Amino acid sequence: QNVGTQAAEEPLNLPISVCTAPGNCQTEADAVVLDSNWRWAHTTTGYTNCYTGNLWDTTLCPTPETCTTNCAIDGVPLADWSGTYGGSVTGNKFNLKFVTVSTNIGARTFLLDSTKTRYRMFQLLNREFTYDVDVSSLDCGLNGALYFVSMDADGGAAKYPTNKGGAKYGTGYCDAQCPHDVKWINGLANSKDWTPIPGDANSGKGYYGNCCAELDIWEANKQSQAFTTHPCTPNDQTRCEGVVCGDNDSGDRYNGMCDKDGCDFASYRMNDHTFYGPGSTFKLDSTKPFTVVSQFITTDGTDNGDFKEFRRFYVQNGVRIENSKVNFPGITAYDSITDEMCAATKGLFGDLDDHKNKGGMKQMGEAMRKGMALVMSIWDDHDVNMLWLDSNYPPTGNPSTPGVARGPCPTTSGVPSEVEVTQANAVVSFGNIKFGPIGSTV
Repeated sequence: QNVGTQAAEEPLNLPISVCTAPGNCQTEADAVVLDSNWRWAHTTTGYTNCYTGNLWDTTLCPTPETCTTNCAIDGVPLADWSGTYGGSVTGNKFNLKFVTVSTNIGARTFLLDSTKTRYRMFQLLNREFTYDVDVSSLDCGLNGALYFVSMDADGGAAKYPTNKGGAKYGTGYCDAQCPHDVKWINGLANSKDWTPIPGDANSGKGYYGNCCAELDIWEANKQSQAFTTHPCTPNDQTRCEGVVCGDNDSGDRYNGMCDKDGCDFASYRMNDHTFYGPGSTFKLDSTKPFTVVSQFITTDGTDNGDFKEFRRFYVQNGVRIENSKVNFPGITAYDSITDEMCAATKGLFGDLDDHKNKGGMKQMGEAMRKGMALVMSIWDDHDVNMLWLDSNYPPTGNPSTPGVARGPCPTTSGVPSEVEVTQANAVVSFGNIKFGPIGSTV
């Protein structure tokens, strides 16, 4: 995309901590940038929309190349962050409102480095990543997500010279779902064969998808939470078409370059329904804030080893809370993501181990070694109504069959039109982000 001249781009300042030992950290003066999908797209030498509602203008965008020549994405000024997009920062806390009323629904954002010209790339192997979260106002059907993806640090600017904005304009998004709803891919409008998504007034799908590796630290609302590894072959940003995208709609979910299911550790799905929930007698009380700690263990305990284990623990009101465990007869009580856990649990659930097909923890680790961009988002799910996270999936499945039940939400929950009314004022908060060696962040 070209860059427009109507509004300066002003990312929100967000300090994080880089740590060397427990309680010995230094501030890193980073910032938050809005994903290019949420930006106004208009004519390069005017005010005329190139995209309105869920459609590209066919006169301006008869082809992707012409669209890209004629159109530009514009900046987010400071005033518009809260007023238009529902984003705000207080000290080291970042807040994202779900619906902001001209009416904005959801948000996806990235962490910029201290220069505000590149994404802050995190080399996560043999490191610990930690943050405080509040998901108390997110119920069934919503997801306040924090995760990493194998985006380029410059959003693709060096690879795709028609991308003028780079990381500064939140470009280059890709993930392990190979999404077609990304409006700008490889420096070009994804306007070919663009199709609105029914019941989604703001979104559509273009000819291409954009694939890359994804490490989900946090997919969650107050009812259920998960962390998940998604390797791809290769891991780096890859524009896809046809079978390579692994499109759900053509029966290709397991035929593409990315592991779409991922290998998940989701406490409720692993059959501990009392670990996490909205109340003081759950082990971890989702009505109150808490700290989420993630440790990425290698084979030799060094930065050069292969990724072998994703460990997790929590801190809430000064109380250390170890992760829940897998709880099925004849299955080891795993409390972390490893290749063995993935094989054993997917075996039990009858899920295809595409994680293993894509190179497993080792391949996931190669993405983490090269460095990944931090994503913070809030969203509802127009495909599957978040049932995969917090309900029975498939909805018609027996909840006593291992793998089906992922949370207590009813199978009628999560319809975007309903959650966008009922949960309009939901806000996820991510704060006090800390990064360092294992054992350094609490």
